[PDB]
Amino acid sequence: IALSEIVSVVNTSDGRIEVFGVGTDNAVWHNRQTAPHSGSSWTGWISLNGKVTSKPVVYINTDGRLEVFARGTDNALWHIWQTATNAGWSNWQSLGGTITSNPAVYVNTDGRIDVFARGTDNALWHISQTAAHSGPWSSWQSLNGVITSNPAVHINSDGRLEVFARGTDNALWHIWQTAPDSNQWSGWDSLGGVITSDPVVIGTADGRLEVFARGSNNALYHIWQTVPHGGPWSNWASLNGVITSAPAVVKNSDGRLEVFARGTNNALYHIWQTVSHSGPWSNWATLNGTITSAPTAVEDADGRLEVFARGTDNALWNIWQAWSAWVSLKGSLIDASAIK
Amino acid sequence: IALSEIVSVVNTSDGRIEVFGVGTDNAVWHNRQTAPHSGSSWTGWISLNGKVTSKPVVYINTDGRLEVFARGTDNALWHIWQTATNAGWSNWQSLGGTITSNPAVYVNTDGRIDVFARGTDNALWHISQTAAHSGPWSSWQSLNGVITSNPAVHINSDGRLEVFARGTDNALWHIWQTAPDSNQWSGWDSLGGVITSDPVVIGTADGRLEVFARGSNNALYHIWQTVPHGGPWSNWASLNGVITSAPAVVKNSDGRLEVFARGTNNALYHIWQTVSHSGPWSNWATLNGTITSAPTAVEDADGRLEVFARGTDNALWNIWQAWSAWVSLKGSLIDASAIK
Ligand SMILES: C[C@@H]1O[C@H](O)[C@H](O)[C@H](O)[C@H]1O
Ligand SMILES: C[C@@H]1O[C@H](O)[C@H](O)[C@H](O)[C@H]1O
Ligand code: NA
Ligand code: NA
Ligand code: NA
Ligand code: NA
Ligand code: NA
Ligand code: NA
Ligand code: NA
Ligand code: NA
Ligand code: NA
Ligand code: NA
Ligand code: NA
Ligand code: NA
Repeated sequence: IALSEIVSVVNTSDGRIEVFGVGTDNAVWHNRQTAPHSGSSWTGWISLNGKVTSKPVVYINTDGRLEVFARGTDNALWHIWQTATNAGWSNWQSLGGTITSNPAVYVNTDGRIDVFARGTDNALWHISQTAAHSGPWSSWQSLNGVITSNPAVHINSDGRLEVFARGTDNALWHIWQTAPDSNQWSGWDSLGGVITSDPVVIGTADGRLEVFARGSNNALYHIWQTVPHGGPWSNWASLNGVITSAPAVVKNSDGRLEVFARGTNNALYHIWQTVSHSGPWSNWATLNGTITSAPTAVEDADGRLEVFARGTDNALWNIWQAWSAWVSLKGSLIDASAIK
Repeated sequence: IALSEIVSVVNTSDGRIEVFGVGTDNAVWHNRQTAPHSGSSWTGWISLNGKVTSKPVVYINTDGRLEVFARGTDNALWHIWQTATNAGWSNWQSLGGTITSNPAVYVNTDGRIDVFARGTDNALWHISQTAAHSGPWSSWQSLNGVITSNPAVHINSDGRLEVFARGTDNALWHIWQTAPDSNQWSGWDSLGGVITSDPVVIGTADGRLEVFARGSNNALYHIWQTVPHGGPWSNWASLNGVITSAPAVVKNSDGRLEVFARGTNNALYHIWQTVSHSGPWSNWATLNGTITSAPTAVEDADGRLEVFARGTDNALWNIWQAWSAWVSLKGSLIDASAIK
């Protein structure tokens, strides 16, 4: 499994980017822009405490309250949430279970968060809010299968959640809601290939799921729905390059997809759709630096891509689509990924 | 009340703009881009039938299904919906009541559509889905007050719905959910001023509501929350000009607000934030043409603003942020606004 993303990042409901990572104390720490603009100063690192043994995953509730999901030292799923939009935090609370992957988090069309994680049986399990942005949570429920990567989840343009994960054959597999807001899940389906990273999945400007992963030759590959929220899927297509981290995907303000990954020389590289969301892909270009994690990309309140990656000093570094000079957010981050 | 918008417009879940207007037969007709790109050809006008006596208002359910709300010849609220995302339509169904305004439509954080309309008592009434993107609908319920414009609704950055309407003193009044997804509504509050148009309301890139309306001198005015999802509100500020239609507001792909209105010479004019979502406003610039409605603006799948307005031939005309030459979508539209 290619070197993981080290932070979970979100553009908050007041347009300030907030980043969540794991400190050398295995606590979750966060850092937020002081202002909703490219090149803003930062609050600096503030601890949410806890003791995590996964990548922490933040998600924005449909009422704007941030909620962080992470595996605990007891291998249960834990969460912590803002008690008001962009204000103070709850205490950590256990959602129980015994999980063996990073959590994958998405919200249903009814505002109920759904959390996916590998179980001790290596099956895909999930648990969900029983009310919009609210407990109590459901029972843990199995979607079966046997998976060998962290899962990734995205909503279809018709409101059906869809989960992607590597199988025991190293192929990309996926499973989906057959109706929004439901525990009517499909059978597992193979999209084939051989992937050597977690998959990442995004929704296109024309309402199709598209999945990115590293292949056996360490090139970036992608595959997509050929119709909105539906099969058949394309063949795998190479975006070439040689990448030494998981790829991170993000949509530009104009709908153009862009992918970030570490190269052989440990520099940050990127590749993007040109002209429009239906235009031809660029060639790889370097953004220099020396990074010791996969990059994480998010669009800021100015419509500019922002990229975060750990540096050789274990600080989190930032670069944005001006591109800007590399800037340090300081801190000391560890890779707590549950699957490496 | 300044000349109304003549169409309801939405960027659908597969990135194609769809427009809804009223034909000379008082039926609702729609027209959709063939492709998710600026300057796309159009399907041409297709009837949803019905007999409406308001502006029709389309809203996208959280599962991607379009739903149109309009007053019927019996003065009840009627609706019609897609049975699948971007596919076929239901039959018209009555939601009952007796309404005296255009409907104002928004979705709660739990995916339940809320529809607001003036009653025969000139109070603000509302009715809502009792389940995410689903009937059955609630009882009609009064929020009291006495209003003299069509209502406008927007969600706060903390998930609380907020409704704006002109009062008997010609001031801008507003009322809000004190909690998301609830019938706990606040008291009416006056934002003062004297408005001679329906208000339009939008959410800023930094999570604040901002309201635009024509003033007694026919200048464009605006007022805003000074903090995310909260008071106090700013003073009214003039954006000047002399406008002969309701203003239409839209957010650029980069968060910059932009307003469209008809000028004294019946040309389309616009004014925009420069530099960023926190930058200084431009001066008014003409986009020429001769329009016989207020304009309606929406962002397309290429991140470009698209504007629609009725022409002197009663066709719907289109111009986009290339700016492009004016292009006719043909058809023959009427202003069915319930308040003129
Ligand atoms: C604006 C343009 O956008 C591309 O997607 C890429 O990030 C380029 O480096 C940038 O200059
Ligand atoms: C790109 C730029 O955006 C502005 O908001 C305005 O629409 C201008 O006319 C356009 O040229
Ligand atoms: Na990262
Ligand atoms: Na937020
Ligand atoms: Na920055
Ligand atoms: Na939620
Ligand atoms: Na759903
Ligand atoms: Na920002
Ligand atoms: Na219009
Ligand atoms: Na749609
Ligand atoms: Na167009
Ligand atoms: Na809905
Ligand atoms: Na709500
Ligand atoms: Na479009």
